[PDB]
Amino acid sequence: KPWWEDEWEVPRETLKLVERLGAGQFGEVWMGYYNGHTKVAVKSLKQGSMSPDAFLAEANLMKQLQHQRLVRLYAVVTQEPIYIITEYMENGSLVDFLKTPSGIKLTINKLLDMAAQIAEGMAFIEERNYIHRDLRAANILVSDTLSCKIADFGLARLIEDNEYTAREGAKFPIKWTAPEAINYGTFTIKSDVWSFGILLTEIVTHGRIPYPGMTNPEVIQNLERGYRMVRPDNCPEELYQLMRLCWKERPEDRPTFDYLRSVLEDFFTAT
Ligand SMILES: CCN(CC)CCOc1ccc(Nc2ncc3c(n2)N(C)C(=O)N(c2c(Cl)cccc2Cl)C3)cc1
Repeated sequence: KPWWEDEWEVPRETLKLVERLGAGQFGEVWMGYYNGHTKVAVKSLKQGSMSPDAFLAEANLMKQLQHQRLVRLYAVVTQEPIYIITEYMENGSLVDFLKTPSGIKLTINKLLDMAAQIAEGMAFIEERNYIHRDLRAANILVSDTLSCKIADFGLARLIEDNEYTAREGAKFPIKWTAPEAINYGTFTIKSDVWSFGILLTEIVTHGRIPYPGMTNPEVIQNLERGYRMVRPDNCPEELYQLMRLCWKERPEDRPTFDYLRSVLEDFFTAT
């Protein structure tokens, strides 16, 4: 749909970039203001850094997937520099936030709450026949009321039937990624479940990197032995066992995200 005909296209002058939140090979992310009063996040493409088509593919994706638990697309400036404008999450990244004085004082009760919120947002994605493919604490954003939303859909995909096969030449975080997606390049919603498992250790340890003390090769090597990650410290055994359902060897044995949400909400309302 043409920009002059697009409902998401906005005049670059409606925007006011105020503070850089981060800069990368491909552009920057800013906090700014839309039409004066509304705080937004803005992500701009570095001309040259990559394809405008590739950059925008993410925003187009977010036109379809909308939900209180997913970060909301606001608008695009589809002329250079190109902008993607989203709602602004005040506490930023979950992984950063958990290391703060505030997140550090977070009770296990609240942490299980946050985890049920992330599972819930993944449930919506699940039923819409999407996979995320990059699920980990870094890609979860925290609002000023301490609620959680899934972000970053650059790698997300619709699944025509069953699964997605990656190309010969794509890499993924080895520690968050399900074996089958490492070995055969095959992704399903069920390997997002694996990642949600690593994400939970990432939560209960207030941000610590999964598989402490281990290199990627060691991790791969131990998983093939049937070993899974060692119980994180101060991890309720109820919770540790849930992570283990996520790390089932056969993909189809791993639970649904709606199941996960149910269980986590039982844990939460229990404590
Ligand atoms: C270095 C110091 N540090 C503070 C300690 C600064 C960082 O702290 C913050 C604070 C608040 C935010 N808030 C924030 N809200 C929404 C989005 C976002 N950040 N980022 C980084 C995106 O890439 N977005 C996004 C996405 Cl995921 C896709 C497409 C477009 C956008 Cl804007 C959505 C982010 C970071």
